[PDB]
Amino acid sequence: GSRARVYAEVNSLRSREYWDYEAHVPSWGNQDDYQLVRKLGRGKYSEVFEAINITNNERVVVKILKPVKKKKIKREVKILENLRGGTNIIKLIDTVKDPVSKTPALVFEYINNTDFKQLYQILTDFDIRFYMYELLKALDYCHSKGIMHRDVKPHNVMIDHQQKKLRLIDWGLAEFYHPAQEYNVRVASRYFKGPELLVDYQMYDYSLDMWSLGCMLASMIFRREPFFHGQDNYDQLVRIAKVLGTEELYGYLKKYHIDLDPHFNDILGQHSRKRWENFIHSENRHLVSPEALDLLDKLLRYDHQQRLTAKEAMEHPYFYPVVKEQS
Ligand SMILES: Brc1c(Br)c(Br)c2[nH]nnc2c1Br
Repeated sequence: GSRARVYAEVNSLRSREYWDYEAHVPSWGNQDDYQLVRKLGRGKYSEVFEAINITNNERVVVKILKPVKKKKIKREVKILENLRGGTNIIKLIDTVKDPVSKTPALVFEYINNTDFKQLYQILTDFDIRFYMYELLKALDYCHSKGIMHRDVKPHNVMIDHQQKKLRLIDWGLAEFYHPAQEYNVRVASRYFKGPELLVDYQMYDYSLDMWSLGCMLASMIFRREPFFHGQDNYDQLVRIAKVLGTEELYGYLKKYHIDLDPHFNDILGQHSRKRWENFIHSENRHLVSPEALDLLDKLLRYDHQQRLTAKEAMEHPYFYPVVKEQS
């Protein structure tokens, strides 16, 4: 068994209504107040548009939900309402429906995002510290609210680099944490999946998000994006093990008595744990410091229990320059 080191019982200590999303009854407003102006993208579950509220000229983002079990809509809506006002969490402005078709949509505050592929190649050392600190605020907040995001990745971290605004978006995979609950491991993008997911360990917690965070930090300070670039879920764990080491993986599996899919036997090979300094070269040296590597080493660990919490990460000396500037 395993449980979170922080906020483990927080949902059990709240009213059932807080976490019992199947019982939640959203108030669905009228989508006709919104004029769609540009398609921003599309996923399995939704289509996203930039829009204008015609009643007050507010620019927003509208996510129109594709056919799904209502349970998942209720989950995302209840999570977003529980996270209301949370630091650097995308603001849900309203839950609306087409008044005729009854197709639901979520209305979010607009962020003028800088494409991450471009942004990440121009970040300074301070920029990385700043944005990572701001992202950690969002994760600490949602964890404190009993919620795992489960899809942390660059595409889900909107950054307006001109106004220095960051928002964690795309809460459709997020769940409530309950001790001892077994969760679906089919969450997160491949490159950001924690080892626990890749070895089919279902008793995971908020610390999954801290692995994904760590992957982002590595990509930023080392300028290798994504940092662990697997070709499929099996290869993803191999890519991790080539850095963190295979004997170290087996120690993790043994501690938690994790059964390893035997297809891994033919592909993991034998790999030493690598020094993080091995990733430094002239193109990234100005982004890497002893403090950055110490932090990264404490995030990208197999053992989910031993990863820093979001709060512990925010307390790390790597962020002292940001704290100073904010004070
Ligand atoms: Br919510 C949201 C917001 Br806000 C912005 Br901006 C987006 N850009 N692409 N996809 C986006 C989503 Br989903």
